[PDB]
Amino acid sequence: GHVLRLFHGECLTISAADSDDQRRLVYYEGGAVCTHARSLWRLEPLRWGQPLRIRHVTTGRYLALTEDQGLVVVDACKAHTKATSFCFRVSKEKEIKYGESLCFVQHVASGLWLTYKKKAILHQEGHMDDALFLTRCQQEESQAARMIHSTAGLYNQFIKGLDSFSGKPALPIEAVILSLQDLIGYFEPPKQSKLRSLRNRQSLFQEEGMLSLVLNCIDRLNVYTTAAHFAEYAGEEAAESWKEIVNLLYELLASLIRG
Repeated sequence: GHVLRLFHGECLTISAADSDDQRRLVYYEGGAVCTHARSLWRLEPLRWGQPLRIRHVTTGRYLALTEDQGLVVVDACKAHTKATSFCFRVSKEKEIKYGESLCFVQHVASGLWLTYKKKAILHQEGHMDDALFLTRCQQEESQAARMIHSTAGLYNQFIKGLDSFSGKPALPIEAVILSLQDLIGYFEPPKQSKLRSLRNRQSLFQEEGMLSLVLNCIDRLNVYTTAAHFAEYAGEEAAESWKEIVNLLYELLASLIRG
């Protein structure tokens, strides 16, 4: 459905890119996050009591209860109905509008309440102030969150690709080339209002560690001195796109930093 933030009456969020917790844990945090992509979520119905999954947008992982870790955020492949299904409730005894309804979050199968940077958990009783506001975000933020998810998914497919034949004498070349080109245009400079918007989109990407990601590609391709050298490991067909991909990667990197 819609991409939103979840607030206390500070908001619901995972850690920043490259964090020791591996982005699996969930927290309530205030300050910078409230404007950053890591605190964005989408509600995916399988109205009060109606069962639904809560997906993390940029990582595409799903909120869940685990025997081993309790409340965590789980890979889509392990996101089965029992684990990942929640509903909203008006109260804690035994329809919905943004920025007005106070929502208690319950795990359907266990009856546990979402509760408590402070670490978020699922507890039998929890707290008075557990209720969350569902809060619409800006289009610009949701566009960026979706793009960050997509591009990360793609460059990691590309990286795992390079890794397979590293030291050993099918890569998404077209998708990657297309993705770089689109992002370079996306970060194109323009007027003052367009400038603020650009600085903001750069930032959203920097916090999701997109510089690291692009550099991880640059580093893995720079192991090769020539297209020909690359060919001995990758396709001769893929080596045709080597120079061009490293130029666009350097261009995207430059694009993220500029002005």
